[PDB]
Amino acid sequence: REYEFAEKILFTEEEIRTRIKEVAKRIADDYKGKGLRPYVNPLVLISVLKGSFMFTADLCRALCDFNVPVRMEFICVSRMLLDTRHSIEGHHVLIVEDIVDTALTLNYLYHMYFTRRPASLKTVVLLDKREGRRVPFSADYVVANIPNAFVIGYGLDYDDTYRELRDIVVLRPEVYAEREAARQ
Amino acid sequence: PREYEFAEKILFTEEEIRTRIKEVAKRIADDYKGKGLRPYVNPLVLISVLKGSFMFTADLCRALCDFNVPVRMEFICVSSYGLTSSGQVRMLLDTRHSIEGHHVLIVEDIVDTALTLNYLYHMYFTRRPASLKTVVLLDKREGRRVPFSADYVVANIPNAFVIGYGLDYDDTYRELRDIVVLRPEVY
Ligand SMILES: O=c1[nH]cnc2c1ncn2[C@@H]1O[C@H](COP(=O)(O)O)[C@@H](O)[C@H]1O
Ligand SMILES: O=c1[nH]cnc2c1ncn2[C@@H]1O[C@H](COP(=O)(O)O)[C@@H](O)[C@H]1O
Repeated sequence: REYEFAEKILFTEEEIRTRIKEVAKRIADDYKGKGLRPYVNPLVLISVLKGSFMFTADLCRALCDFNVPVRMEFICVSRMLLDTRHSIEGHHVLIVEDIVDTALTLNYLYHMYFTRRPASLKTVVLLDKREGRRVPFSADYVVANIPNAFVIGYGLDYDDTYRELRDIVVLRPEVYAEREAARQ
Repeated sequence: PREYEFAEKILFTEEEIRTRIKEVAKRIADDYKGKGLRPYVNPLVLISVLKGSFMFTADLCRALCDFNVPVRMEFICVSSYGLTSSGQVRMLLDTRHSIEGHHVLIVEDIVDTALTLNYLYHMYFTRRPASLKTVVLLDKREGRRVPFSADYVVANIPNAFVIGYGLDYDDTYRELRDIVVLRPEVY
């Protein structure tokens, strides 16, 4: 599809759907010998709002396909604004994130929950800007790698806009300037 | 169709839901053709009522994009209080922005007894939004405890305990692709 504010398309929703199916395939095998079951010992997807909402709805669906018992958790940051509802102490957790850049965020999340003692703590990210860490972090599961660029859609946003896009696209440079200043 | 041993009968498949959401999304598109909805300035604000609307929402918002409907996505989390019969729930997460002078759309998984949905509505009505409406995937008309009509309805249903595509039984089965009826031999 083509857009007005996109400098170029990155990941079409078809390619995306494909990369997700695949990763959930890897996830599925990796916890095979883990005695995961509904109710008692399911895979706890701790998803981070609001940028992984799309990723999480599609990926959790990728996992039912591989018959993977899962628990949905939603937490928010901006600061901790919404924490987990139920405990992850003695559970396998999957911190679902949208994109790792500086990693300053996921590192914080990881340890916090790491000090929460789950049976194991792993991370899936939809998009990963490997070339920009301000600090070391390695996602366990990665759908796609992207260069240091501002991308929107598939849940991803600029000022809480362009999230509902079906595709991952690049925000035209002369569009964020064009608004960032109208802002700041 | 897929198998669901824990399910006695599938109600709706992903594709049926798809067809119904898309349909609903165009209807939302004509109804707002004239309110000059625009990004940043005056989008369609989607108030997703966690945890159940998460799947509906991800899908809903895309169909709407297809119809060029600029949507602002908001997510709210709530918790029962008991203590309550008015529909009173505790706010764990509120919207990032105000809805004042805004075209707002509450997004529920299922309207049933409607106490919560009716309660949030009243909550948000008092925040002076440009307009306030609701879309619900599922609706169990009879089951009211309070009079409540939704502005959009993906599909109607009888009083079954349903599950899937967001909807849960004791935090279970929401990850499912289709909406199915939890079989009696499981409660
Ligand atoms: O290109 C981007 N598009 C959308 N959000 C981004 C982008 N880069 C960073 N972010 C947001 O920045 C948050 C923190 O990134 P990090 O802490 O540097 O890994 C992410 O969860 C994203 O929501
Ligand atoms: O048929 C159902 N299956 C699963 N959960 C349901 C069903 N009906 C209501 N719920 C849950 O209970 C909430 C209450 O809806 P209410 O009865 O209209 O207030 C819903 O949002 C769901 O989380």
